[PDB]
Amino acid sequence: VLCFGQCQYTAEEYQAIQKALRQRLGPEYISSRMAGGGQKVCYIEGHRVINLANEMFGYNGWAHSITQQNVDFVDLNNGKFYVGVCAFVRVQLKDGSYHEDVGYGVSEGLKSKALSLEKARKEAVTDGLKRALRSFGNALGNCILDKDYLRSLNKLPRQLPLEVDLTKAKRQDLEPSVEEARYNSC
Amino acid sequence: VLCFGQCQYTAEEYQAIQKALRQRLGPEYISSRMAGGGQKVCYIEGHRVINLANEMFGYNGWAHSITQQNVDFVDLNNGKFYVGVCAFVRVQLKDGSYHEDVGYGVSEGLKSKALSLEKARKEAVTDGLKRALRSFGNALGNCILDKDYLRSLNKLPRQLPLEVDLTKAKRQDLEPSVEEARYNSCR
Amino acid sequence: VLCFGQCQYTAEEYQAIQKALRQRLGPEYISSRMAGGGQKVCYIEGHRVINLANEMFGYNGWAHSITQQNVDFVDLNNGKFYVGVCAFVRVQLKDGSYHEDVGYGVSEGLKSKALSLEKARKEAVTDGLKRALRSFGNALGNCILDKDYLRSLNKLPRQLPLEVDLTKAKRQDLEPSVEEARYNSC
Amino acid sequence: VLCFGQCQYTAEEYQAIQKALRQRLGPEYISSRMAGGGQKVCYIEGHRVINLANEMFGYNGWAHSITQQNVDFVDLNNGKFYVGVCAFVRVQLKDGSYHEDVGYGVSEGLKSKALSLEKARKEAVTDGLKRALRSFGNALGNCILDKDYLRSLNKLPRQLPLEVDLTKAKRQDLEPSVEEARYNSCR
Amino acid sequence: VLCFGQCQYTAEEYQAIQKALRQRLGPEYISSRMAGGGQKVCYIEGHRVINLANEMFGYNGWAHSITQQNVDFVDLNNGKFYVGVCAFVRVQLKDGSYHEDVGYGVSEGLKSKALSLEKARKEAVTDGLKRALRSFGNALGNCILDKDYLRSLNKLPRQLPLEVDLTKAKRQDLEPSVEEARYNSC
Amino acid sequence: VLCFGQCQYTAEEYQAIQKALRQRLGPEYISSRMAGGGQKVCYIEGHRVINLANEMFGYNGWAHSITQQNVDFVDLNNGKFYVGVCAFVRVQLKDGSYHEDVGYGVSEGLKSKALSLEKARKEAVTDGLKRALRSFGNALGNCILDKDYLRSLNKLPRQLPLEVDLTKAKRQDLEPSVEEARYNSC
Amino acid sequence: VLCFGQCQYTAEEYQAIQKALRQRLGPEYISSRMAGGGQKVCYIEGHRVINLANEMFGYNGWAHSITQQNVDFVDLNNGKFYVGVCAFVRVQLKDGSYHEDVGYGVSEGLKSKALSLEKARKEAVTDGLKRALRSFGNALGNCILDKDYLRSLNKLPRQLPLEVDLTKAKRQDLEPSVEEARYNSC
Amino acid sequence: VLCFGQCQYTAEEYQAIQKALRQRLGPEYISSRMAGGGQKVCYIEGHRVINLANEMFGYNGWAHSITQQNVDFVDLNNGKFYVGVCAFVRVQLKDGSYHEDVGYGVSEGLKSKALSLEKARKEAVTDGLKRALRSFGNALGNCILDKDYLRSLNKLPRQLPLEVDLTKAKRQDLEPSVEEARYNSCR
Amino acid sequence: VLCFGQCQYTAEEYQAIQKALRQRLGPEYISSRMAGGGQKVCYIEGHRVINLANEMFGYNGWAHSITQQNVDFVDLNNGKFYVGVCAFVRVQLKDGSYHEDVGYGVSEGLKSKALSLEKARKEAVTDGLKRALRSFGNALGNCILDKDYLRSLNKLPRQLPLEVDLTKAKRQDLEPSVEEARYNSC
Amino acid sequence: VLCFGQCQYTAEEYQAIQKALRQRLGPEYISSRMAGGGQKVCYIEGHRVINLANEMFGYNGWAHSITQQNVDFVDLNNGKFYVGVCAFVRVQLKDGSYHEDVGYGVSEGLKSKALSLEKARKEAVTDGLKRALRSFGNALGNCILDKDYLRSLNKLPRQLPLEVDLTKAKRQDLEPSVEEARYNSCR
Repeated sequence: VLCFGQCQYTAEEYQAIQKALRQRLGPEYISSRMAGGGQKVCYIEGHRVINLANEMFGYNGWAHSITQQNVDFVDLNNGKFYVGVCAFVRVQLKDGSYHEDVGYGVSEGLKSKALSLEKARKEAVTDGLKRALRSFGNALGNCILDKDYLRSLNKLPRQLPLEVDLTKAKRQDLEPSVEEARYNSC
Repeated sequence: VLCFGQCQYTAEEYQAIQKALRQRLGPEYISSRMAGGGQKVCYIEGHRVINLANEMFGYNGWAHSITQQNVDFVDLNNGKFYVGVCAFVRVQLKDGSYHEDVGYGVSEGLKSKALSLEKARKEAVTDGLKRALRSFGNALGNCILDKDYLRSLNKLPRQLPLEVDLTKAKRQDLEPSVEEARYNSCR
Repeated sequence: VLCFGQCQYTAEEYQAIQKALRQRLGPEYISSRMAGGGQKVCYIEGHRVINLANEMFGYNGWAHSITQQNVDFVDLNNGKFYVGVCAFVRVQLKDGSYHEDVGYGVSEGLKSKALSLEKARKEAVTDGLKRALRSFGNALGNCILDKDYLRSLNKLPRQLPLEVDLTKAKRQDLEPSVEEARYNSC
Repeated sequence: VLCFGQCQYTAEEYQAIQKALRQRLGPEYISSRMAGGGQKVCYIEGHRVINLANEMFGYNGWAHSITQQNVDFVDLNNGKFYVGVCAFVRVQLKDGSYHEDVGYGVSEGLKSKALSLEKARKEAVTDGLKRALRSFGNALGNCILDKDYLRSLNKLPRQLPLEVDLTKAKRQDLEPSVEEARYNSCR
Repeated sequence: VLCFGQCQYTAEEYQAIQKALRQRLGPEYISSRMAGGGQKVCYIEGHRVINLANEMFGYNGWAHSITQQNVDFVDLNNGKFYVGVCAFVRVQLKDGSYHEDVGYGVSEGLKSKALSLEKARKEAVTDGLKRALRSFGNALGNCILDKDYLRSLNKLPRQLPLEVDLTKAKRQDLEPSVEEARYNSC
Repeated sequence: VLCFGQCQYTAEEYQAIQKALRQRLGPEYISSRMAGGGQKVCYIEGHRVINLANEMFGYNGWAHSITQQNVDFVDLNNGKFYVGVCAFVRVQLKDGSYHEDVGYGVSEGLKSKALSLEKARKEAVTDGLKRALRSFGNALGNCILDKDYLRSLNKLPRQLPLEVDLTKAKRQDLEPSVEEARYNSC
Repeated sequence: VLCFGQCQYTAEEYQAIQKALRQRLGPEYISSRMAGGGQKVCYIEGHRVINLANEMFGYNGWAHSITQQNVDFVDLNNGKFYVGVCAFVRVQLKDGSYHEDVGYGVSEGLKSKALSLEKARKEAVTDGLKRALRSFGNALGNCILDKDYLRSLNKLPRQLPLEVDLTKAKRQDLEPSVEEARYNSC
Repeated sequence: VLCFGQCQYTAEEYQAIQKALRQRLGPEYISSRMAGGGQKVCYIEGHRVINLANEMFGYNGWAHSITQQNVDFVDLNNGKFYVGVCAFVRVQLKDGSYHEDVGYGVSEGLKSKALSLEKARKEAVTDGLKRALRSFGNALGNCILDKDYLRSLNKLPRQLPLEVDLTKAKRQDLEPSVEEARYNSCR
Repeated sequence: VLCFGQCQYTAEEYQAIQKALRQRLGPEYISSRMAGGGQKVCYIEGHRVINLANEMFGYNGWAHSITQQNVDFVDLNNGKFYVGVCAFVRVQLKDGSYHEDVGYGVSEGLKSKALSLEKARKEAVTDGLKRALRSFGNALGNCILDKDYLRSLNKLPRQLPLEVDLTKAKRQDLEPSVEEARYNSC
Repeated sequence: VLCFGQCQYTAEEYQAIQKALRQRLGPEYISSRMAGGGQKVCYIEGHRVINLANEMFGYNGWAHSITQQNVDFVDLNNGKFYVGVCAFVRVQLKDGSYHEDVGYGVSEGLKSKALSLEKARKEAVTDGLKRALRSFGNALGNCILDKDYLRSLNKLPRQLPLEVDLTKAKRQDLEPSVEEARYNSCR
């Protein structure tokens, strides 16, 4: 039996994933936050990257663990807390190949110590996940590091906000097709 | 024999779960807290996520462990306790794929140190479980982070509270069909 | 089944990769920083090296982990922080051969402690990845160290900035061919 | 299947590598520093040794790891930093034979502490790699320890600087032959 | 498959190596250094021992590792540094037999602390390698401990310095026969 | 495949080694030093014991490792150093039988700390090797502890120092028969 | 293949060793020290016990290791050193049965610290070996604890000192019969 | 191959050893010390127990190791040393069954520290071995704990000291039959 | 082969031991000691429990180890020592089932520290063994905790002391039937 | 071979044990001790639970180990010692299923430190064993926690103390049937 970490890719799946990972992301994926200095910084939201990984590899095709999370510092100044957190996140595919990266979470200027630590820890883990996933290819966020793609992104017309249709939204816990397939699997 | 962690998904089960994990959750699953600042924050209750995981994967299909729980601080101010707890929670499927996330629990403003620590530790574990389960797809709470989804949710008519029918509620310990199936499995 | 770390190269794949790793990189891959002293320093951007590794070995052909990251020092002087971080990065191929190198990240002159630590840690990890990948051959950046190659680059005519065509950019999460191949694999 | 560390050499490969390792290096490989004392010290640049190892053994034929790196000292004097770093580097062939050596990196007279530490750590790792590779034979740098070889090198006429032709340079990521071979190997 | 450490010697290889290891070394291998007290001390240079080990066992026939290296002391006196370093070196053959010895490196009278430490550490490792290799037989330097052999060496006529012919020297990285054999191996 | 530590002796090899280990050593092996008190002490030089082990077991027949080396003390008195070093040496045969002994190295009265430590460490390792080898039989030095054997040695006529013939000394690295057998082994 | 520790005794070898171990030792094996108090204490010299073990079990039939050696104390009084050392020695047979015992080494009244430590450590190891070997039977020294045996030894007439004939002493390293058996073993 | 610890007893050997272990020891095995209080204390000498274990199980049939030895205290009073040592001794049979006991060694009233420690350590190991061997049955010294057995011994007539005949004593190292059997077993 | 801890019980042996363990012990096994308070306390002597375990399971049928022994306290008061020792004792059967219990040893009012520690340690080990054996059933001492059983025991007449017949006592080491069975086993 | 921890239950044994574990215990098993506050507290003696476990699973059917024992505190007040001890006890069945519980032992008001520690440690281990065994079902003491069962127990008529017949008591060490079966099994 082939469990996770021991399942070799077939030729077809390898070829499809290898071609799909080279795609660059459209403007629908790129958000912009204002960092220090008044310059526009582009990023991809964490849940978008999660959806991209779940489509590229499947829900059972990728895994990630936290190898280590370290609070670098918690400092108090004028009643406000400054917190730095680093996290090392390892992403593994079902064939066993893996990438590890460091993510950093920052909380500055909050009165609550617990809120600052919560924000910085969660941000470090998510940042580590995104940076580790970038190593697989452009479609998982590597392209966002290229200055030419960022320039080409700005010349595109600004698209309207997406509308989510909640007609086919899950409304009950039961998944009958899932239940039938699982029962037949036994 | 295929124990937990070594059971590869069949094609049909993989396809059904992959399609199911992709759909978003209705307003029946979304609750709203009031965080600091007067803004409405949407969330999914822990027991709802537990039911969603138990339906999506089966009761024997998923597992979770507490890799580590750390008290960040317990502070006393004006007789009130402020407690911060972080938990690292690892969720594993029966095929061996896993996700780990950090959860945080906070207790601020209680007189009892024991009650504060209890609340913060339990909240950290539950929050870690929810964040780890979000990594599998939209149907397990990954949609709660999309701004467009929340905007579309706020425009839906406010559905009335659900009514639970307790006529078909379990009233005695014995489960006859379970016993028959288990006895048949014993050889 | 051949999982990652146990997959021996075939003759054809070995020969093609051995020839490809041997060639040098064009000016399209070389950027230039300005280190202290006013002299021009050539380097390759991290995302470019990631793309080169993903094309040379495939997305499942190489892996990298962080063996250890150590903050050498965090110092405060005149309200500015000076941070030194070292990282040991191990790159492994799917056949099991590996290289490990040390990368260093430096942050000097920032007011924020958290920003300095974040920059230095991420720089150390990326620098370690680049130095570890250089050990496989010229095409992964080993050529950036040859002075004759740098002279030949400087004698080449300067090329116009690349234009990125975002027509065939990914705009939806779903990857139909990937899903088809994965479903058939099960 | 034969993974790295368990792949025994064939007779032909053993004979070819055993004869090739015995060669001494031409003047095209030797550079010279000016160490303290006004004497000329010959060495081989790190990237040249990397190319030599990748040709002698193949890209998948050799590996190296950092067993340990230790900062011996960081000292401050007159605003200048003096840094000593040692590194232990283990080189392994695909058949499992290995050599380990100690490399040393030195940074003296820099104002920046971070720059000094960076330089010393990188030099210690590179020095360890070169010294560990010397143990396989002359063609990987052992010959540079022989005084007679250095005299013979000094008596050779000086050669012109090499010219690198960048016409046949890699200009795009894709490697079609590599992709074809990999796809054929997959299934 | 027989990897390193579990490859038994054949009868012929055993007999040839057993006879070769019993030979004593000619004057071409012996160097002399002046030690304290005004007496001549004979030794074998490290690279000569490396060549002897590579010919006796092959390049893939022997291995050595550093089990432990310890700085005994670093002392400062009159601005000069005195450094003592010990190293434990284990040499293993491809059949699994091994010898371990301690090597010592000494640096006395240098102004530089880094130079003293570098010299002493490298000397300790090389000395340990030579002492561990002596345990296999006379041809690897065990003969240099016998005083009768040293008397015979002294009574031998002095030979002229060797001349190295660099006509046949490697001038380019590529090894064609090596590449052919490796490609056929896959 | 029978690697080191898993190679059972055949009946013939066992019988020959068991008979050879039982015999005592001639005066050609016994040196004499002068210890404190003016009494003559008999010993076997380390390189002789190494040659004896290599002939008795073969070059691949025995192994030794340093289990632990401990500096008992380094003391300074009147500018002179006194160093005590203990070493635990384990000798193993190719069939897996082993003996471990403690060896001691002493350096008293030297002005150099580094030289004293070097001498004591090397002597502890060599002493441990000799004491561990004595446990196999008389021919490896166990006889030198018997008073009757020493009395018999003292009554033998003193022989002239041995002469070493350097005609058949190794003068080049190459070992053609070794190379031939090794190439055929592959 | 049956390596050391995995080699079951045959019936014949078991019976012969079981009968031989039951013998008591003659006066040729018993020496006498003069312990404090003027009473005569009987003991067997270490090399005799080593020879007895090598004949009872063969050279490859028994093994001993030092599980732990601990210096209990090193004390200085009136310029003289008093050293106590304990060693735990484990003796194993080739079938895997083992005995462990503690041996003690004592050095009292020496000016040299190094000499005292050397003597005490070596005596502790030898004493542990003898006590561990006693556990196999009378012929390995268990008889020397019986008062009746000591009385019978005392009543025995004194025997002349043994004479050692050095006619058939080993004179050269080479063992021709060993070499050919080893060569045929490969 | 059945090595030590993996060698199950046959039925015949089990029955013989089970019957033999049940026997009580005669007066020839019992010695008496004078403990504090002026009362007679019976004991079996260590070498007698060694011989009994070697006969009951064979030389290759039992093993013992020292799991741990701890010096409880070394005290100095009036120039005399008082030493307490405990040892944990584990005895194993060739089938794998084991017993562990604690032995205690005491040295009181000696001027020498080294002699006191030596005596206490050796006594602790021997006492632990005897107590661990008692757990297998009466014939290995368990019977010496029964008051009725000691009462019966005291009523037995005193026996003359044993005479050891040294006519059959080993006089030289070589064991020809042992060498023959070992050589035949070698292949 | 079935090692200890891997030997499954047959049906007949299981049934016989299961019925035998259920018996209560007669007055011949019960001793009485006076504890504090002047009340009679019933107990079974350690050697009796050892005999019961050796008959119930065989000499090779049960095993016990000391998992941990801890001195709780050694206190001095009025020149008298008070020692508390706890021991954790694990009893295992040849099929692998096990019970662990804590035993306590107490020494109060002795002037000797060594005697107090000896008594307390030995009592802790013995008490742990008895408590661990009780959990297998009544015949191994579980009955001695039942008040009704003690009431029934008190009503039995005080039987006369047992008389030991030393006619068939072991008088020499040899066990010829054991020897022949063992020899045939090889 | 099926050692302890690897022996799967058959269908018949599973069904019988599952039915037996569901029974509640009669008043013959329930003792009452007076705790602080004057209320009556019901419990089961440790030896009774040991007998119940040995009948339900067999002597070779269950095992228990002490995972950890920790002295929480030893305090001295007015010459009296107050000792708190916790023990973690793990019970395993021969199929490998296990339960672990914490047991607590308390000794308050004794003058001897040794007696207090002995009492508290032994009580902690016994209490842990009882609580761990309760997890298998009512017949092993899980019923002692139900208020309705205790009310029903209180209404039952008080039964006379049991009488133990010592006619068929064990009087000699030998077990002839056990020896016969063991000898037959030996080969």
